[PDB]
Amino acid sequence: GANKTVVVTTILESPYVMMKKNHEMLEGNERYEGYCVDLAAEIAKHCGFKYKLTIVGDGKYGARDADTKIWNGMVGELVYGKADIAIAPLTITLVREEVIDFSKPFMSLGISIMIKKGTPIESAEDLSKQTEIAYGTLDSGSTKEFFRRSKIAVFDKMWTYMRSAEPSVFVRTTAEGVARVRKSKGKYAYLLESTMNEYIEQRKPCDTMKVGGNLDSKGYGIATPKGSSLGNAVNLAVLKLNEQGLLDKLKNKWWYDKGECGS
Amino acid sequence: GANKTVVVTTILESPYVMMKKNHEMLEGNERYEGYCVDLAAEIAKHCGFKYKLTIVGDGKYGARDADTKIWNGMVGELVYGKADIAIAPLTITLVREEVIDFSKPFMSLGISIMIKKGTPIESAEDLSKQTEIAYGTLDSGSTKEFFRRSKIAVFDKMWTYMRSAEPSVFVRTTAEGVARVRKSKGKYAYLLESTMNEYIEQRKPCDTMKVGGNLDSKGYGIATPKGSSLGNAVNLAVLKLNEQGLLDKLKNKWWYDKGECGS
Ligand SMILES: N[C@@H](Cn1c2c(c(=O)[nH]c1=O)CNC2)C(=O)O
Ligand SMILES: N[C@@H](Cn1c2c(c(=O)[nH]c1=O)CNC2)C(=O)O
Ligand SMILES: [Cl-]
Ligand SMILES: [Cl-]
Ligand SMILES: [Cl-]
Ligand SMILES: [Cl-]
Ligand SMILES: [N+]
Ligand SMILES: [N+]
Repeated sequence: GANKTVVVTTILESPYVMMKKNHEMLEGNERYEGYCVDLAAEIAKHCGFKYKLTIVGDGKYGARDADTKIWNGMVGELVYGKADIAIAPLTITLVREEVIDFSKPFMSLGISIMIKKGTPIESAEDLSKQTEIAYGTLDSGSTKEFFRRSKIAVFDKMWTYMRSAEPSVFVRTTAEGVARVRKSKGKYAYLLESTMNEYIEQRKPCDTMKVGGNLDSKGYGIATPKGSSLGNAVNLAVLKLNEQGLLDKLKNKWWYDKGECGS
Repeated sequence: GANKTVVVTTILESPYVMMKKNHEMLEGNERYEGYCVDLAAEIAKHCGFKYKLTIVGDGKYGARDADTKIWNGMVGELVYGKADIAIAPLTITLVREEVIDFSKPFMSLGISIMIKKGTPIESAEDLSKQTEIAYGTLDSGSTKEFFRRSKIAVFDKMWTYMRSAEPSVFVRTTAEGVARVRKSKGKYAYLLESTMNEYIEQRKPCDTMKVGGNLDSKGYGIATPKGSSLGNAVNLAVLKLNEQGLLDKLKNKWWYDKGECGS
């Protein structure tokens, strides 16, 4: 059949996808800006397709309910055919790779610790040994799942702590986790992907810091339904953009070129 | 048909694959040790196959001759059906991904600079602006090809320098590049994968250093012939080993646990 416009699913998460300040004046894909907006355009240019950016209906990345076996989030949109491709800060994981296809990584990352400046914490082990400084994750997604599933002693101890800590240590959004770090006078540390930690460290009021080594070594990938023809071309496009240096330029653009916390 | 023993191709490169000191007493896969030997065993355990380790006949990673269109190295062994899987420090690249399949990365790496301690160089830009300190790469493989193909101004200038520098700045093996750094009194710097640089920095006589940021962000992958059934299972195995923390333990084992240059 004839070519059809490709339906892209993504999520509003700065600096990946944001509504432009003047979005009300605009229409279609032009309403949005960010790293993943630019990445989508570069992939589409290389692969020769037209596309429509859509925002995932349920605000989730992708997990399977143990009872109903239903997949939610952007992964679910692909599984059920509601989108053709997901272009987002979506972690490549085994359980997702069993049900959708991922490109090779377009970013590298790992779980990391965000502190308010001056907090006396340098590592996950430091957090795990104490309770005065509370710590947690998003309430959905791969960071939470890392702790829930870990059999590594330190991380399993951290999960047991997080499940039982009061008040709740989980947050609904990145913005909520960052604000909680900023408002808690050093008594909350936030476990989040290193990419996001690095971005926030260069945002005013310049009161957060990434500390410690990353806890793991993962990647974000572009996702397509299993067996999708688009998958081969998109994978090769990611590799080409990486090899040309364009992914490095794009991260610099959205993370550092307009950093707010000095040179 | 019945299951058959899987033919693995690999390459002798420390610390990935080495003949054991007592190899003459041993036979079969037990003759070898290293990171990729252990990785092969872990993948085979998870996927449930028996295998034979073989050493790539031509000593190469994988490139295509522009005239004959023939693929050499471990990639070629897969393309031509002489091996079933390659388990080695083999970089995921676009041109290889067009002809073979790669798992998701089992290691992350980028091109990096090795100096003799005390050499007044901190970056690729520093190298590119001068000629007193000579610099080069392996004479085959992805590091050389990065420079040959780069359209980035600094790296293209470095390639033009390397092609014309005298005496030749290229080396045949990692051991030769390391020895050249060690023997050249600061007048040779070696461009090599960060993984190898990190390994050598913890080897006696403890006279080399990794300097500067990495020039790129890549991965090593396990390779199979295009469309091979083994590919899906091996990809999921890599993801599982990563998610269990086993790849991190394996790098620590072969890089740092017996490092020779202190704690
Ligand atoms: N990439 C994850 C989702 N996610 C994200 C952040 C995080 O700190 N933790 C997390 O889990 C920050 N941006 C996305 C997934 O794919 O579930
Ligand atoms: N991974 C490369 C081969 N290679 C290697 C090293 C290097 O410094 N440069 C390079 O090119 C060190 N160990 C392998 C490929 O796949 O061609
Ligand atoms: Cl259409
Ligand atoms: Cl927004
Ligand atoms: Cl057999
Ligand atoms: Cl050896
Ligand atoms: N997949
Ligand atoms: N491939």
